[PDB]
Amino acid sequence: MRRIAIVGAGQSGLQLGLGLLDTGYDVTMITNRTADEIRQGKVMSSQCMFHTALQTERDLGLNFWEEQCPAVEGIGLALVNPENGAKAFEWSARLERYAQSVDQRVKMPYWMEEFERRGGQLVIQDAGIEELEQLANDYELVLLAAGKGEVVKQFERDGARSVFDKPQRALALTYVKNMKPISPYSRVTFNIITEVGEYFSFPALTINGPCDIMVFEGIPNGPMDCWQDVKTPEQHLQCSLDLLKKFVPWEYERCANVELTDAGGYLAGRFPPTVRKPVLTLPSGKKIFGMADALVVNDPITGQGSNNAAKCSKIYFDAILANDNQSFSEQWMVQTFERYWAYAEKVVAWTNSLLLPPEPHVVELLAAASQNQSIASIMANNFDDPRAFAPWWFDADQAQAFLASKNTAKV
Ligand SMILES: Cc1cc2nc3c(=O)[nH]c(=O)nc-3n(C[C@H](O)[C@H](O)[C@H](O)COP(=O)(O)OP(=O)(O)OC[C@H]3O[C@@H](n4cnc5c(N)ncnc54)[C@H](O)[C@@H]3O)c2cc1C
Repeated sequence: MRRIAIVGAGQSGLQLGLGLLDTGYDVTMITNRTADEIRQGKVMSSQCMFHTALQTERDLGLNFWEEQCPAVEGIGLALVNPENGAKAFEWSARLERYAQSVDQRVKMPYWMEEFERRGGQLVIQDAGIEELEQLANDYELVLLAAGKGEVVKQFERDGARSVFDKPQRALALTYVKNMKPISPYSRVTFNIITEVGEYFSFPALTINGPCDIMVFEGIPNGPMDCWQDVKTPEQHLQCSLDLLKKFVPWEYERCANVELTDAGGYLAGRFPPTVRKPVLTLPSGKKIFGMADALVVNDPITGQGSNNAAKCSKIYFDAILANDNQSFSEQWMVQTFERYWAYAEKVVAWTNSLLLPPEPHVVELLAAASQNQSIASIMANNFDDPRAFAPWWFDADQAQAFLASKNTAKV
């Protein structure tokens, strides 16, 4: 086997490193935060991973919290008019196989300790250009999986693949205890508030047990872009509740007794969606290979970043083993990233489309699910593989042919 270095101890980097270790490769992992620092820090994601991604962890024996984590059993969607609070339509459908959200503050520190137990070499360091030169001399392949850390900006922006150059949503997360559950099955409670933003919630597992995550995505400078003024945890929770009272009262009804899970259970921020070129050439001329968010970053849940990172780790693992004792040349890196892009391209197109006003046929497609449960089930289960939204999500004639087929079948 081979000697691999990975920079960044996140979803894709640890999944790939752990599977490589179990298959006899030597892996060194450089990362800027210790496992205890991650445990003691702020939340970093709402990390809802769907069945196929969860299964990539299960196959590696890395689903350590499946027994402890509440299941996310379906998808709900409502389109809301902020003026009158009226729902243009609403629907929900079970997922065929459940999703789970295990707080990265739980998963990554345990995975990091598991990495060291499996014989991995863990180095705590802030990798800059000079650090990457050292790894490039010492290892056969250096993977940069640093997520949104700005060493990632050293990869060239792909202007042909990046539709946006500025943040499309103001993000906020709130982890709470005591939210009322939804009978008879849990679901992601997607609320599209027209020209305002999106709210959704789902159960999850965090550092002190099961909880629910509130996710706000505000169109910038709009009514939901109010987090720049929030600082204290109490102001954050109060802003979360005030937004639900104003725009989503049925979700607010679930929140009479909520409290933050812990002092780090909240986050606010924003970042542009971006696609980058996969190979970084160092001043020495040695090559660094990007992976997951370092190269393809999107906006939460529909951006699917944890799901993408898990699936990306499996594609890179398969490509590494398939390369045997050949060099990890720039050609092999580009070919491997294009295998990932062959998956992610359509996922990116789908999530990008939801950041903008919906095409009239997409409103028609989403609205049809409220009258045809078989369409709602297709929509919900396509979260497990958003490639299946193509072609009808993107082509109005394909959309009408899809609807014409579903409703003639309904008879
Ligand atoms: C608010 C928010 C909500 C989200 N909700 C969801 C969701 O619901 N479902 C879903 O599927 N995805 C979601 N995502 C996306 C998902 O969390 C990320 O896309 C995913 O974690 C990316 O995995 P990764 O391996 O690429 O990098 P990461 O998991 O982010 O980890 C990168 C690692 O690199 C380290 N690092 C950074 N810089 C350096 C450096 N210079 N040197 C060494 N190490 C460094 C970091 O400390 C970290 O350990 C969300 C993201 C955000 C911001």
